[PDB]
Amino acid sequence: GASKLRAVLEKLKLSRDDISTAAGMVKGVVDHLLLRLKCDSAFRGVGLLNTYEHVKISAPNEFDVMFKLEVPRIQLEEYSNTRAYYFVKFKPKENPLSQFLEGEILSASKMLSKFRKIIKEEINDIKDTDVIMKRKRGGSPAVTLLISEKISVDITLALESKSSWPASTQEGLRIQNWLSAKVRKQLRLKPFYLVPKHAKFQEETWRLSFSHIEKEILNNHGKSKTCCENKEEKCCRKDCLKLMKYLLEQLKERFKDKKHLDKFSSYHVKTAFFHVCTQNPQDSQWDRKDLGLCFDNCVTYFLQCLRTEKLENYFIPEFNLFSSNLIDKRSKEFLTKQIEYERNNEFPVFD
Ligand SMILES: Cn1ccc(-c2ccc(Cl)c(CNc3nc4[nH]c(Cc5ccccc5)cc(=O)n4n3)c2)n1
Ligand SMILES: [Zn+2]
Repeated sequence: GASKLRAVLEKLKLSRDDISTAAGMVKGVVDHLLLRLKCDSAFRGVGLLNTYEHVKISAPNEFDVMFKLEVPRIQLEEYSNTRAYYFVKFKPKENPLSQFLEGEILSASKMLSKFRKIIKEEINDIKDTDVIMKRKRGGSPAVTLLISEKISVDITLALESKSSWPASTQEGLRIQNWLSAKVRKQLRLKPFYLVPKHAKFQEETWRLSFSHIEKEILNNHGKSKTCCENKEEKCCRKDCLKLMKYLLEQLKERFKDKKHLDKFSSYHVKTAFFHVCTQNPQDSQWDRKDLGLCFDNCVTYFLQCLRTEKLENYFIPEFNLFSSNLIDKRSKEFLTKQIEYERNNEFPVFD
């Protein structure tokens, strides 16, 4: 019941709070890479996007960092009505990414090749730690590093644009009735990001990225400004999200051997959870004592998304993350049956 859910959260918390040098070993290797990257004229603006960055909770030795780089005077062209994938053009100063142009369009291929080369140069330059660099599965993540053992670090490269968000976001981020119109504008004044990624041959498109929004909302998540600052206003929003990510991660681990769940990842969970926040904007709909009901309502909504094959991207509402062409009926049905079994049995995977 809600009692088991609380126990799971307690153990997830105790794993987080424990003394770990892995952060230190990773920060040591990352600060090395950021400096050597800064010596190359093409990557002088590079910096960490966010100064606990883990894709997984069940694998804590696995880190995820993102190197932002501003590209000002930026021009974008929507690719094939995908609403999310774009060509990156420029606008008479010397563009420091000149070596990376293939026509007017900036090449992700070229730019990642110099990215990896510099990082590959610096990994063999470190004598303190034995760091192994893996090879190009995709491009996002750009580089995977194995520090000592058990420590793996996925470094993604991302352009930054400090201009208005593209017009396909106009109806997105629908937090007005929950966090307010004022906050929605504040957020839309923040930069946006682009990371390399193909749609489905190989065009040179970039996918919009909003990696920096979630932490802004998670750490100020109530309709009330004092939500979760006193005993009278403890809510369970953050606990519901943790549980949903942990449920998905434990199922992916359980069924890692077959491919059924490989198409799902925690941003599907986050998308669905924040849609539930939009549907339920009042802090009183997330009272701590209703953890069991609130979480069950998150599960149920995510399942409805699976069965109906509709999960609208939080930022670009016309982009359906669960459409037929992205995830086949069979995978969604398999995830549906796993989660429904779990719920019918008070989640044995949480143990
Ligand atoms: C990593 N991946 C793989 C595929 C995509 C992707 C596909 C299509 C579009 Cl249309 C986009 C659009 N861009 C985009 N959408 C999100 N959604 C969240 C999750 C979230 C929701 C609500 C509040 C906070 C966070 C995280 C994130 O970083 N993004 N980035 C992203 N991304
Ligand atoms: Zn709260």
